[PDB]
Amino acid sequence: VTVTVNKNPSHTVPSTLYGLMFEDINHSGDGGLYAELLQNRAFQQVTPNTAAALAAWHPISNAKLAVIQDPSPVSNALPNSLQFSVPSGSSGRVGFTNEGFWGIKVDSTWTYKASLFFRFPTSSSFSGALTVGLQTNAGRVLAQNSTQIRGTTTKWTQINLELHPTASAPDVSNSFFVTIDGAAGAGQTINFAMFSLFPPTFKNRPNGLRADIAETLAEMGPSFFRFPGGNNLEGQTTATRWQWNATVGSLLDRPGRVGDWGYVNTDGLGLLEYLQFFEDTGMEPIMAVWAGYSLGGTSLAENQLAPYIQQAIDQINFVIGDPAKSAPAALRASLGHPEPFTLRFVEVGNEDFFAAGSYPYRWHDFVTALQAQFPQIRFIATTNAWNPVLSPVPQSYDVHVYQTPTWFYQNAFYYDGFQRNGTTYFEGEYAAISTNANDLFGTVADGRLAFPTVQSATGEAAFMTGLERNSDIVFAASYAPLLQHVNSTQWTPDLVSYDAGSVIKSTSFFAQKLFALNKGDQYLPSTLPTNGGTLHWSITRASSSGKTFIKIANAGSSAQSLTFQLTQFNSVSSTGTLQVLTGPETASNTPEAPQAIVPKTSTIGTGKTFTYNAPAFSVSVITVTTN
Ligand SMILES: *[C@@H]1O[C@H](CO)[C@@H](O[C@@H]2O[C@H](CO)[C@@H](O[C@@H]3O[C@H](CO[C@H]4O[C@H](CO)[C@@H](O)[C@H](O[C@H]5O[C@H](CO)[C@@H](O)[C@H](O)[C@@H]5O)[C@@H]4O)[C@@H](O)[C@H](O[C@H]4O[C@H](CO)[C@@H](O)[C@H](O)[C@@H]4O)[C@@H]3O)[C@H](O)[C@H]2NC(C)=O)[C@H](O)[C@H]1NC(C)=O
Ligand SMILES: *[C@@H]1O[C@H](CO)[C@@H](O[C@@H]2O[C@H](CO)[C@@H](O[C@@H]3O[C@H](CO)[C@@H](O)[C@H](O[C@H]4O[C@H](CO)[C@@H](O)[C@H](O)[C@@H]4O[C@H]4O[C@H](CO)[C@@H](O)[C@H](O)[C@@H]4O)[C@@H]3O)[C@H](O)[C@H]2NC(C)=O)[C@H](O)[C@H]1NC(C)=O
Ligand SMILES: *[C@@H]1O[C@H](CO)[C@@H](O[C@@H]2O[C@H](CO)[C@@H](O)[C@H](O)[C@H]2NC(C)=O)[C@H](O)[C@H]1NC(C)=O
Ligand SMILES: *[C@@H]1O[C@H](CO)[C@@H](O[C@@H]2O[C@H](CO)[C@@H](O)[C@H](O)[C@H]2NC(C)=O)[C@H](O)[C@H]1NC(C)=O
Ligand SMILES: [Cl-]
Ligand SMILES: [Cl-]
Ligand SMILES: [Cl-]
Ligand SMILES: [Cl-]
Ligand SMILES: [Cl-]
Ligand SMILES: [Cl-]
Ligand SMILES: [Cl-]
Ligand SMILES: [Cl-]
Ligand SMILES: [Cl-]
Ligand SMILES: [Cl-]
Ligand SMILES: [Cl-]
Ligand SMILES: [Cl-]
Ligand SMILES: [Cl-]
Ligand SMILES: [Cl-]
Ligand SMILES: [Cl-]
Ligand SMILES: [Cl-]
Ligand SMILES: [Cl-]
Repeated sequence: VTVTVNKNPSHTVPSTLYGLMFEDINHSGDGGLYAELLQNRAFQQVTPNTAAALAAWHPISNAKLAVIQDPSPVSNALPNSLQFSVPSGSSGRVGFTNEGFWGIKVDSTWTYKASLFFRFPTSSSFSGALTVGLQTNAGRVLAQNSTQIRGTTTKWTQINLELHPTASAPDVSNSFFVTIDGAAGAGQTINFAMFSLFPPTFKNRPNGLRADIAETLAEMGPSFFRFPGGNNLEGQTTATRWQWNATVGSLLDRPGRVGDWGYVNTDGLGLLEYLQFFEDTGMEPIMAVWAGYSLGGTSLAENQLAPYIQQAIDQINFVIGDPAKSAPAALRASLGHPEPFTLRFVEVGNEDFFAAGSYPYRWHDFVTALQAQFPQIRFIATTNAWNPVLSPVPQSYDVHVYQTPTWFYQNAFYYDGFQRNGTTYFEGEYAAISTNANDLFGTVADGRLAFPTVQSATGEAAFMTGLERNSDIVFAASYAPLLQHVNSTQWTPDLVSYDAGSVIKSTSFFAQKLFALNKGDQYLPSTLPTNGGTLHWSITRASSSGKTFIKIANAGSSAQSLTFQLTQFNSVSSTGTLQVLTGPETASNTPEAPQAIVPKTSTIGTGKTFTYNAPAFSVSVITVTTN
């Protein structure tokens, strides 16, 4: 096919076009991006005197463990303690282990920071060392540190010790431990709370993020981060919704919450940790606020909304407010960040097409109040576009689609027929999740993708060529979900997978990275692809350099050739770069073969006329200079 490129740009490509969608799913927060290594670190939101309260915790030797509702807790936000007792007639190391989130990576080049709180509920004459460390799950110590404690310590006391392993472990089958000498400790009871173990973090931020995951997200070149949900924003009930103010300040004041994916969230990854990550990566937020609906189906009545509207104003003031003018803005300053953060976009709710009966008054009342406080923010509606009719008129809508790979190439012209009437569209969640059109959300046996495939990535890439062509009205787009712990999964496929030790970049990750890193600010019109065909392309140009990015998705089973005609331009470079992602249709990156499918980069001859043979199931980028 001959593709003639117009030397005259039609529109500017928004700076925000490609970004990330985040919620705590598949242990993407706790156990994922948040660097904390201990699971169930503070017994948040568990029922005392149950086995489930002791999740991830195990005795060493004859230790007796129970999670209790502490008559004197370390904080009212953390009402549960671990009650540790050593039987009389004991000797040798006695204590407990934390198995982590299906392991702990022990690396000799890393310094770890361990901490815990303890007290003796009854004053005793105990005198001896409290040792913390890292061991193999077989029981051999890889790193340790200790401090002297006394049984007269009846007040809650924090212990802070560093750990230096000298060996890396051979695998991630390792545990954190806390022990005393069982002879010195025989008959003793100690209450413990609020445990923590951190590795070195991204940009050395206190309470920060896991470095290999954070660097992988930065490598994609994203322009925005949508957070904190997603379903995980909404709660099962009004009482279980995400609340900003429960995620800020001391870890002793963060109660945690049961999220929407079966596990407790510590809220250790809270609002200030998010905002610091954006500052550290150059991403801007698309921040959601809770809008009066929860996933059990309850809408708050219109006359019940006012306190929830004020809580959304407080959340925004924390991000952008003048510290002299509000308590939340003064709180951000008191936490070490008096400058406001960037915030241009706020999403009102999540998937309110499920609650469209009440969204018109929830939208009206939230946006009337929030727009008056923050005239400079763009508020994004979450119902289906224009049905129901909202007031005030939304400037933007969030559109989600999960479909087959074939649907994505067949619908690359989704936005071409939309009116240009001042509304912008956010593709806030998309993915090709299954080859089964009639059971998309089923099992792997019935066509669900365990991991993205070359087929799914090339379909998504065809759909993305249409997002770019229509970027006069499409301002932003994010694959979802972003992250997956391979040992605790509620949804597949996901963009980036990991275990306690390593990260797997999917085919879909490489497609997102190829699109986001090779994006100009000028859209160059070209010959239109066939509407419903397998072969798609989009051309953009960097106004300052004349770098010209030709993106080509062949989502079909046969090779196709393209003849590019750039004879309108004054000058085209004699050479260009080629970046290709291709492989067998059903090939995936997996924990067993994590680099099965990776892009190949080369340099090719180009000029005003050149030909490219797009392999079956491929995503290609050709970069030339034009003026
Ligand atoms: C920008 O341009 C867009 C596109 O033209 C405008 O979008 C239109 O907005 C109006 C409201 O402002 C919508 O009108 C409502 O229409 C429904 C009937 O919907 C059905 O019929 C439509 C043809 O009329 C059709 O477009 C619809 O298709 C959509 O939904 C289906 C699935 O549901 C989907 O398959 C399609 O792809 C579309 O997504 C649908 O089949 C009608 O019931 C409404 O009447 C109620 O509300 C009005 C106004 O308050 C009231 O007077 C009535 O009494 C009643 O209460 C209402 O007319 C129209 O559907 C939108 N069109 C599309 C394509 O979405 C948009 O308004 C423009 N914005 C600006 C800023 O100008
Ligand atoms: C995050 O912030 C949200 C707000 O955006 C917080 O949620 C709000 O929590 C407050 C405090 O719980 C709650 O306000 C109370 O509503 C209660 C239940 O309907 C009222 O009973 C209560 O009035 C009493 O307490 C006030 C002081 O808190 C007194 O000033 C008042 O006179 C009342 O006093 C009686 O009751 C108390 C016992 O509480 C007693 O000491 C007195 O002697 C007297 O008997 C409050 O007004 C809000 O309704 C909640 N708002 C929302 C939107 O949910 C949330 O808790 C924060 N989370 C964290 C972790 O900090
Ligand atoms: C045990 O932990 C202590 C407390 O973290 C470590 O002591 C710190 O070591 C660092 C690096 O030398 C110093 O900057 C801190 O000032 C020390 N703090 C205190 C309070 O002493 C000690 O290095 C650790 N020991 C081992 C063997 O790992
Ligand atoms: C976490 O998941 C990983 C990846 O699936 C598991 O490691 C695999 O385990 C199976 C079953 O033993 C083996 O056949 C594979 O060789 C393992 N793969 C890799 C890449 O190591 C791991 O066992 C899981 N961990 C826990 C604690 O369940
Ligand atoms: Cl032709
Ligand atoms: Cl022209
Ligand atoms: Cl120009
Ligand atoms: Cl039980
Ligand atoms: Cl368990
Ligand atoms: Cl043992
Ligand atoms: Cl015993
Ligand atoms: Cl006993
Ligand atoms: Cl030691
Ligand atoms: Cl020391
Ligand atoms: Cl509460
Ligand atoms: Cl205020
Ligand atoms: Cl398919
Ligand atoms: Cl399943
Ligand atoms: Cl075909
Ligand atoms: Cl072929
Ligand atoms: Cl020439």
